[PDB]
Amino acid sequence: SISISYSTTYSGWTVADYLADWSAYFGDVNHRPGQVVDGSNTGGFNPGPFDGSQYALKSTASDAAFIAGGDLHYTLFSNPSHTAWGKLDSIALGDTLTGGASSGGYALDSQEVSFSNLGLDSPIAQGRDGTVHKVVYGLMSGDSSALQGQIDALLKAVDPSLSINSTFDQLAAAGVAHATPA
Repeated sequence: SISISYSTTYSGWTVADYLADWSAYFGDVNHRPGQVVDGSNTGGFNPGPFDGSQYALKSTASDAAFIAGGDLHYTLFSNPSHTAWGKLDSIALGDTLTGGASSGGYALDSQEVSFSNLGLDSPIAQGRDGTVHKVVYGLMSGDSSALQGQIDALLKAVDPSLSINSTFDQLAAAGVAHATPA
């Protein structure tokens, strides 16, 4: 089942309001054809360079950052080009990305919320139509809609009474979420 960890700071937030707010603060790194700049808006894979158990990206607007976890791949210039695919198990959100492939992987200095056991799996042949591509590219480009839609389905599969409009504390009461100290 989907497992959620959250800083007690967001106890009374709905998942939808947290993710819309987080995405607004993160913004859009503008990783688009003709706007990709080395050391500015690429993020990185661990172990990488183009695959791994983690993809991490820091905001160009703020200290906000996300880490995508599972078994992830980027096609780069190979057909179908510029596609992120594979297994997405987890999304961690907060501030101050640290680490890299030779430093033990990626972590957040200030992790606010993580979603685990997402059970998402997109094959390479689906290209940018894949759910994994839509979720992670959305976070990159300041649109958490695709992530919100997946979390909503996963919560309703636990109990039809739960949704993206549940507070973190309501999800703790239903045994889905666990508070961490701020």
